[PDB]
Amino acid sequence: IFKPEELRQALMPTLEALYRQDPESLPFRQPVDPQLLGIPDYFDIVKNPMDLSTIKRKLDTGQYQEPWQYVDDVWLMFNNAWLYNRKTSRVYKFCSKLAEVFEQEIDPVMQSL
Repeated sequence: IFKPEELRQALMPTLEALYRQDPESLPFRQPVDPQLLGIPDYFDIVKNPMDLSTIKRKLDTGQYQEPWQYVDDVWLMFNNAWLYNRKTSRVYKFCSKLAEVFEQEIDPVMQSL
């Protein structure tokens, strides 16, 4: 069993590392709004949207009872972007950078937990 503030303190550095990627975090710091963007197909493909601001809010409000729930949401964000966007698009390339940063940092944190 995990205490909410302990889980947050262990995992927040991994989320901060994603936010600190400039420019690569910029498409991911806020939700995709398909109405603003004019892409009505987005929610036909992405059934469960996710972004850094939502992951941060969940981490800050005790919504992750186990560390794998946080890891699942990070990969959900990545997989949404890799499914919807062309491989050489800015969003896709930026997503791949964030995933590199995440994979290179998440192991020591998960094992310590």
